[PDB]
Parts: sequence; structure tokens; C-alpha cells
Amino acid sequence: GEIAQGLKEIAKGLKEIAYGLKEIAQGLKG
Amino acid sequence: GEIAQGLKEIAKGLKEIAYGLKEIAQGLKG
Amino acid sequence: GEIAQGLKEIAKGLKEIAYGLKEIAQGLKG
Amino acid sequence: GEIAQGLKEIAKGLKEIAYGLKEIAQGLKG
Amino acid sequence: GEIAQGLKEIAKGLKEIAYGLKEIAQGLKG
Amino acid sequence: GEIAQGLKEIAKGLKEIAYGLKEIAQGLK
Repeated sequence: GEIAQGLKEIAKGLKEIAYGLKEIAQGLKG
Repeated sequence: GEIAQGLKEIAKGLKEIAYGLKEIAQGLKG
Repeated sequence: GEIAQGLKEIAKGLKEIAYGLKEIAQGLKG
Repeated sequence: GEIAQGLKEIAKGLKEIAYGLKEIAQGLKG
Repeated sequence: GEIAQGLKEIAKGLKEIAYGLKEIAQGLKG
Repeated sequence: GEIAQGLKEIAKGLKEIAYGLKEIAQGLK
């Protein structure tokens, strides 16, 4: 139920964090 | 329920973090 | 519940991290 | 309990990331 | 549980990222 | 389950990022 939904939203947030960190690493290369 | 609510609040915090990381990447590229 | 309270405390800390990341982004833009 | 512990460790990692980004931004302005 | 294990693996990865960012900061300052 | 699998895949991606950041750091120093 909403526990599984809460964990799926956490996973989505972590995926978006990962993608921001990728963008940061790209920016630091040039 | 309050476990689900706490998990969704964490997810909200993670998504806010992802927004800040993306903005940092934007700032590195510009 | 103590677990729900702990999860809300985590969420509070994450939101504080988010604000600091937005500060870093603002400083990179000027 | 184990899920909350994982989330607290994630929050610690994100706090460390934010510190490293602030130090990077200072170094890029220097 | 495997969800807690995945969250702890993400925390380890985030801490590794934090160390690389700090090394980048140190390299810009030195 | 699918949540655990997705989290493990995120963790794999974070290791890739860490190793890009290592390359950057060593290129400065």
C-alpha cells in the first residue's frame, strides 16, 4: 500500500539524485 | 499511516536535494 | 511511533541539505 | 529499523556530498 | 532485507562520491 | 523485489560516477 508507494517515491528521488550527480561530474570535466 | 507519511516526507527531501544538485550542475556549465 | 518520528527527523535533515545545495547553486550563478 | 538506518546513512552521504560541492565552488571562484 | 541492503549500497556509493568531490576540491585549492 | 533491484541498479550507477570523479581529481593532481 502506501508503505510500498513511499519506498517507490524514495527510489525515484534517489534516481534523480544519481542523475544530478552525473550532470555535476559532466560539468566538472568541462 | 505515519510510516508511509515519514517515507513520503523523505522522498520529498530527496527530490529537493535532486533539484539542488541539478541547479549546481547548471551553475558549473554556465 | 518512534520509527515514524525517526523518519520525519531524517526528512527534516534532508530538507536542510537541499537548502544548502540551493545556496551553492545561487553562489555559482552570482 | 533497517530501512530507516539505510536512509540515515544516505542522508550522511548527501551531507558529505554537499560539503564537497561547497568546497569545489569555493575553489572554482578562487 | 534486500531493500535495506540496496539503501546501504546507495549510501556507500554516495560516500565514495563525497570523497571524490572532496579530492577535486583539494586539487583546485592546491 | 523490483524496488530492491532498482536500488541496486542506482548503486551500480553511483560507482560509475565515483570513478569519473576520481579521473577528474587525478587530472588536477
